Amino acid sequence: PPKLTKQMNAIIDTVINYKDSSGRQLSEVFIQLPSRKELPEYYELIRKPVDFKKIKERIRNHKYRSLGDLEKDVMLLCHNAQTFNLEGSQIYEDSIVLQSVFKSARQKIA
Ligand SMILES: O=c1nc2n(c3cccc(Cl)c13)-c1ccc(C3CCNCC3)cc1C21CCCCC1
Ligand SMILES: [Zn+2]
Repeated sequence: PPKLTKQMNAIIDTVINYKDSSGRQLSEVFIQLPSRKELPEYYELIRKPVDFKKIKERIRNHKYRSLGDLEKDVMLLCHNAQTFNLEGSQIYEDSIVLQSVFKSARQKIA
């Protein structure tokens, strides 16, 4: 894979595999979007749904032209998670943590 592809894969893998001190993987509920039939209220509130599988697909198929493009989609995922999930809830807070994990990973790798 090209250099930029390896960098994005390492950045997103750091975010995906991030665990809290108890070993809980924060990204697990964000890997795959709920189906429209299982959670229609998700699609009523979220205009541009995205999950970590979609982000990995966009890295794999070279859809991000820069690290900034990758960041925009990770920030969109976190923004969608904060929009849908209750403020103060574990999922809402986990998406704030993952924004910071992404930013530190982007700086560490590139
Ligand atoms: O904002 C999100 N929000 C969550 N999910 C997301 C998936 C991908 C990206 C994002 Cl950013 C989210 C998501 C997915 C599946 C379920 C379930 C998995 C079990 N069977 C039914 C669908 C749930 C969820 C929640 C919403 C409901 C509360 C838990 C987290
Ligand atoms: Zn390729």
